[PDB]
Amino acid sequence: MIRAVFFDSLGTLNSVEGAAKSHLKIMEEVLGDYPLNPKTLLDEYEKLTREAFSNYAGKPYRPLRDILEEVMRKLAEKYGFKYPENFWEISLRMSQRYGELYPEVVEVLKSLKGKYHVGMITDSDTEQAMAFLDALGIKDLFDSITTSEEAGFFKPHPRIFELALKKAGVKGEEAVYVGDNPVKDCGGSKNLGMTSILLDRKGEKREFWDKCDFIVSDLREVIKIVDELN
Ligand SMILES: [Ca+2]
Repeated sequence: MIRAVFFDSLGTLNSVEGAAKSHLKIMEEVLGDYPLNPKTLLDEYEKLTREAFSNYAGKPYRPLRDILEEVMRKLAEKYGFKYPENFWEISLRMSQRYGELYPEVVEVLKSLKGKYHVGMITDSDTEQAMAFLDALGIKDLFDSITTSEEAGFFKPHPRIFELALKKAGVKGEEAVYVGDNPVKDCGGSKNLGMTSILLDRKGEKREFWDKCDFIVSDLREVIKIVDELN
């Protein structure tokens, strides 16, 4: 039977509008009066980080802090503004203020607690994952929190999923993983025998729906799927 439900963090529990608002505010404080459009800086930042996240997929862990600092250091020299030494601190403060849970997150996490093991599996650094959970107020709704820093590898490396299963004491066959990246999340969890659920809220990933066991537009559907399986 399904005895554990694991969730991805960024893009699965926090709202896209809140993330965009937060990140724009980040670049606004990094720039200040500098004659650079903060929206343009953000777009270029997201460009470079998307390439970096792709290059490290499934590979040994490197601190995300270093990866993101590296990107911002390149951007500061390209455009001529002063590198923000407190970029990590600015990013946390803006995410804490403007970050936002999807409306159903607490309901779903509440409904699953007690009945199942509720865990998180994220590529973020451990201190970053805890700040994410603390800022949004959902830290105590998880029985386990597993990060790439602990496992030593980024998704979809099987080690990060294996560690989360070990923490829960359940077999991959007894676990579900919910995420929004078809290859990193659904593909990775499948290698451990886990049941994969893709979260496609805006229906933008039809091309990848064959890679996943289930596709949902709302986390409240996860409850139906687990019951349907047991
Ligand atoms: Ca994600």
